[PDB]
Amino acid sequence: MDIDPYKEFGATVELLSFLPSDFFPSVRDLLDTASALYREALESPEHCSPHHTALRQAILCWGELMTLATWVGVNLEDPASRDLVVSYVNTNMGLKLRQLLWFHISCLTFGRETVIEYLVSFGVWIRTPPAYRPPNAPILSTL
Amino acid sequence: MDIDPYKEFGATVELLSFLPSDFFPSVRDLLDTASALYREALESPEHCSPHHTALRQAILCWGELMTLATWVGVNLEDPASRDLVVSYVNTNMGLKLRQLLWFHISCLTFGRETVIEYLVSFGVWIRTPPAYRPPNAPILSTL
Amino acid sequence: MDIDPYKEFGATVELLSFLPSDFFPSVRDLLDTASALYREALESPEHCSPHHTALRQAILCWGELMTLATWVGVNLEDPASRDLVVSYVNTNMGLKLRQLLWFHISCLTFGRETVIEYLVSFGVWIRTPPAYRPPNAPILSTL
Amino acid sequence: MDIDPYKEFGATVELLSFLPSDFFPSVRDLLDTASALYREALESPEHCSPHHTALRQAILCWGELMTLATWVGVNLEDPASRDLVVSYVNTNMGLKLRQLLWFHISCLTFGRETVIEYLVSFGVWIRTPPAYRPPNAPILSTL
Ligand SMILES: COCCOCCOCCOc1ccc(C(C)(C)CC(C)(C)C)cc1
Ligand SMILES: COCCOCCOCCOc1ccc(C(C)(C)CC(C)(C)C)cc1
Ligand SMILES: COCCOCCOCCOc1ccc(C(C)(C)CC(C)(C)C)cc1
Ligand SMILES: COCCOCCOCCOc1ccc(C(C)(C)CC(C)(C)C)cc1
Repeated sequence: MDIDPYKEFGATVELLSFLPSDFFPSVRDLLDTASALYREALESPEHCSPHHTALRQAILCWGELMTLATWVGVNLEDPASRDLVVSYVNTNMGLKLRQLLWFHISCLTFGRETVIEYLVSFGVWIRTPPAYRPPNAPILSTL
Repeated sequence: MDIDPYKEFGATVELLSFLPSDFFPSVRDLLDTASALYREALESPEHCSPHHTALRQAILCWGELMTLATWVGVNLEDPASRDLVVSYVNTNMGLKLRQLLWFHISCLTFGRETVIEYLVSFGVWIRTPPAYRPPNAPILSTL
Repeated sequence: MDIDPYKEFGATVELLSFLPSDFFPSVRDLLDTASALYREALESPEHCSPHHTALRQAILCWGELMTLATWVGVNLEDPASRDLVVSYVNTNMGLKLRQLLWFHISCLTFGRETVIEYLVSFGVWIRTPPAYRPPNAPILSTL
Repeated sequence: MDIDPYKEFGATVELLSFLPSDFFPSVRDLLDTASALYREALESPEHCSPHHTALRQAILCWGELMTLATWVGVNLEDPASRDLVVSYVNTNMGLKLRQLLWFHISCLTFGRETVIEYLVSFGVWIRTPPAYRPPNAPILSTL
């Protein structure tokens, strides 16, 4: 259907494309963060939060994609096709996955308000000229 | 990580293994069932339930896999590899997807109690050898 | 008819006469800013604000100008004339559109008072010669 | 942004498509009307009405387009391209413009109710076959 993975949380794809795709960390970094910070809660038998629910489902989908890529590397013979499939996965699906993981982890960590203000401000910043914007890029911090 | 997509709700992959893989409907059937019963709630900007939160993500994963299948059929010149990939997707990932869709649509339509009692009773029925197995299997119903 | 697009809002062309050309983001940047912050309201059936009204009208004007530029590229056979017209559009009309979009977005974001005080101070700064002004311009930011 | 310039006022492009293109008066006539009736209010420093705001923006866009046409006739030497650009501007853009100006002037002058009723009634008239189409086409009047 026409489902937006962020609108039940108060965001939208138009608001997360408002940031560059070269901004979002790697899938490995984000999954390591998720583990480190919320493993006991994602492996828990509790609806701890919708963020946790969505994050579980996304981690499962990524695991199945990795299984697919390994199965490809094993079975498929044409290296061209194999590399092409694996690259498509890791690039397009990786970008989507890490936008979503960033959103969820960062909301869990800072706040929906904080994260949305950050999106707005960082987009406006990277769109503003340097001479008239602050010189240092915005960054989220618990400290 | 080791995430079970059901223990958040009160089930396990071992409890749903009571049902064989030849049991679950097709993805078309289940997505149509969802579009019939819960479309407006899935397209809604509300955490109506964890079942919705999870079913949305599952539907998005499936949409991305279908997009992948089309992109493959287009951008791959080895029909053998193309067919292999599409078949793997639609078979393995479809089986998992429809396990999950079945669980969610059922616990949304009937409830945890009914669904788990159904799984137990169907395990009884299907572990029972056929000489003593009634024909009237357990069939979820509001009637 | 001797109309000023800001007099209705409490400003003047002579007040924004000082902001340079290098101060305003690109048209794409500003239109994306709008689409991300106020799309649900601009596409709304409500007079949410005079800023919204003006901003809708400006967006439509720019759309018709882009349509013109495309029609030119398609229906003119003198590359010189085509390039000259498209350049004029994107440069002069783009500058005016940037000025206006900036004013409206900035007011909606910060406030009429804040924006007008920023304009006063920025004029004070840009009228001073560099030998006597601070080197870093004033800054309007949410951060 | 998919914006409808009449949706914030209570109309649509499908409701105004009832009226043909050869129905709307000339830009000269409509701007003369606007002057005569609302010059002091359009030149005013007040959000007198959303119609006034929109009308100001439209007049400004038309002025910039006329400036473009003049700049063209001056700089551009290729008569073919010059005439093509000028005629495109006038015909098509002025069609859009006189739609908009008609709507706003008419609403300001008569009423939202009167204008929407006029649109539906002119639809009735123009859909009626000629054998039963009265020659006294509908017309807006305060008498
Ligand atoms: C191939 O079938 C074997 C049986 O699978 C059951 C055991 O695995 C548990 C199911 O786990 C998942 C994992 C991922 C998914 C999602 C929602 C991510 C969808 C999918 C399969 C499209 C990737 C669903 C169920
Ligand atoms: C190539 O990247 C383009 C950027 O598109 C991002 C916006 O598109 C919306 C899609 O949103 C998502 C995000 C994540 C996902 C999940 C979590 C289901 C995982 C994925 C990408 C592995 C299928 C699906 C859709
Ligand atoms: C060529 O005309 C075909 C008619 O198509 C109808 C389209 O829907 C109506 C859109 O109405 C307008 C009216 C004015 C305008 C602006 C304000 C941009 C003015 C213009 C035409 C001077 C650029 C834009 C759209
Ligand atoms: C060439 O740029 C110079 C800077 O502008 C100096 C005058 O500024 C006044 C702004 O005037 C306008 C006029 C029209 C417009 C509209 C909204 C009609 C848009 C446009 C420029 C696309 C025609 C915007 C601003």
